[PDB]
Amino acid sequence: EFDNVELKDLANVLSFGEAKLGDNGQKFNFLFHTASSNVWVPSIKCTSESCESKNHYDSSKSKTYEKDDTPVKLTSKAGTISGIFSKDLVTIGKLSVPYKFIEMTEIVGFEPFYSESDVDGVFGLGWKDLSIGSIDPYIVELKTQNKIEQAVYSIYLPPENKNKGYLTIGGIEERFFDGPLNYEKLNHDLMWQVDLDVHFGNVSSKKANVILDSATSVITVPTEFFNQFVESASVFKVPFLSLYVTTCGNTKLPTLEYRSPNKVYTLEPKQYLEPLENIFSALCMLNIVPIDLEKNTFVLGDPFMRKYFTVYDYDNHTVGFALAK
Amino acid sequence: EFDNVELKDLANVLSFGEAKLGDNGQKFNFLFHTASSNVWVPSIKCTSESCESKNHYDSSKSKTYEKDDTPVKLTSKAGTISGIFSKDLVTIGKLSVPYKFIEMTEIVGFEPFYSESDVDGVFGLGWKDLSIGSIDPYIVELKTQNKIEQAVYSIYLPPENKNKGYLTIGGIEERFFDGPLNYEKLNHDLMWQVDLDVHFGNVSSKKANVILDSATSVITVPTEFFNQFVESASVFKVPFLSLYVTTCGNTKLPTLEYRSPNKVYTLEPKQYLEPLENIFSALCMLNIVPIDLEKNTFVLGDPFMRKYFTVYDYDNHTVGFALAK
Ligand SMILES: [Zn+2]
Ligand SMILES: [Zn+2]
Ligand SMILES: [Zn+2]
Ligand SMILES: [Zn+2]
Ligand SMILES: [Zn+2]
Ligand SMILES: [Zn+2]
Repeated sequence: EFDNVELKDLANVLSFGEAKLGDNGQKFNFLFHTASSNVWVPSIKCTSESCESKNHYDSSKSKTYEKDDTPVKLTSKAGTISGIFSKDLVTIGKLSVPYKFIEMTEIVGFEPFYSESDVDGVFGLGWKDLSIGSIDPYIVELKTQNKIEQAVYSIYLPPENKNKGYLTIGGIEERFFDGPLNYEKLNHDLMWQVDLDVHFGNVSSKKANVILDSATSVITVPTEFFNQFVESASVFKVPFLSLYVTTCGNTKLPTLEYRSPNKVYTLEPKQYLEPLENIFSALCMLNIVPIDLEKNTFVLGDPFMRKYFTVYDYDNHTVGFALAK
Repeated sequence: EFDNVELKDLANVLSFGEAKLGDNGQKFNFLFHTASSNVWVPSIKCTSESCESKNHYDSSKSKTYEKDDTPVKLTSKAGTISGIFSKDLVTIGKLSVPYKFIEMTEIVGFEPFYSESDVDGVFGLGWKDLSIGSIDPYIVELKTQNKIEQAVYSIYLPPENKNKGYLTIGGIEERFFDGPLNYEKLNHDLMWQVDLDVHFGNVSSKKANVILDSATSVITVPTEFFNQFVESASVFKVPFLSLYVTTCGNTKLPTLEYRSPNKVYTLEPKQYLEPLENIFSALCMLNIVPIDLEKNTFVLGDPFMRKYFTVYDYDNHTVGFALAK
């Protein structure tokens, strides 16, 4: 019975969708992001070159708008973004609640990928403690105002990368997975992150912090971890043509295991290799990028999510996993 | 006027499209491949697992069919594909012509990517000397049965990965590009390859063999060359976090320059950087990959073709370039 919005592919990442703001259901294309905690839309007031082609929010055209206007500034190396807090009806699907978001006023940097893109802004589905201004998560607010029974959502990406993906709010659709769904405890309520013991052949990392991130097409691993593997690889004749390039038929590659106390999650080469050409390619690239984000931290993006249906439960502070069907 | 087939996105590669086979115009999804010289389609007589949701070719239901049945088999490390030669009407757009091609009977390996893919086979568009069975290129054959004036084709990918792209046959639509187009002579009539002098900051490789390949989303570079480049990147503090990862706001990276006797073609960081996430991404990947394919050989994939509208002229043994607009 639940609420399902369709997700679309943009750059090997399938978590883009439509959501509406205000009385007059103004439309935007959002990147639905499990690892951030605000919603961002371009304001009509946006003076910047990148805002041109975008959908705009116009508070004057919506009767439900509630002036807030608290200024916001997020400076990063890739660019900067300023804007204001506004309140209004925010709608995904047949679900609609009054909600505080950020109208983007100016946007320097982040070029050219922002203007080159068909996506207007980001719709965070992370946790409160991470959000600018301590705003309750959107799904929690739906629950607070009895629009849905449980503060849960799920992400289904299809295993053969052709069909439609779904973001579902309010309960669990049995039709997305086979087998039992297993729950893991959130280690802390910042992001959607769990303690797992990560193994990749001979290398391992006990008590790793594993972050789910819908918005990346990549699997990440700390530098030291990847160095360890390169060492195991160098020794016993694991044949590479460059650091990240190998044959698509490479039997001798190890399986990435993420082990909880109750369940093992795996990515076989078949899942962490992208081919250099669509079909009939001799050559394949490791879709694993080594990056030090934070001590002992690993990220799971789409390759993991193309295999595992995932459930995000605020009520219970848990993430659920199961094989997608 | 000239005949135009639309191209669709799959995995950052925009060279997939529609071609018909035979009397009853059986539809397929082809990877139009400029670096191979046969057309391959899955036969109805195809046993294998991966063939199963693929659009098939059926001899018997096409009266223009002309048996050949010559045994063909290609193995690579990625897998095996065998089939038989067959000849029949091969149509793209309005242009139509009897062409010898390959029906794939068995196909081992090339998984999962083949069966996960919505494309059926590869429509070669290279040269005769590279094809199996010494077959005249398709567009050459179009000229041979006086279906087109000139045995030229062109590929347009749009500068902003927004709109659609086109494979245009027999002519040069000038709405696609700006400035003159600049022709380069083929070093060898095998692939569409040219002699260029490659520069990347302080590293260069004179008289490099440079291949144009529509099927790769990547720029490729000899292992040595990339090594020099990273060594260069060492000495004058270019801020790398890992070996292919840097900030998206890093302007201190060199332009990549492909210099011919008459013209210099360039890729800016703007063009060889791909962000880790689709919008507002702090980090970026080097879309340049090292691989020794052959002496001093460099491959130009989609990152290049998105900036350069390209023209492939059999009549003249040349490749032409101009800024896509
Ligand atoms: Zn402007
Ligand atoms: Zn906390
Ligand atoms: Zn362990
Ligand atoms: Zn993210
Ligand atoms: Zn030079
Ligand atoms: Zn190719």
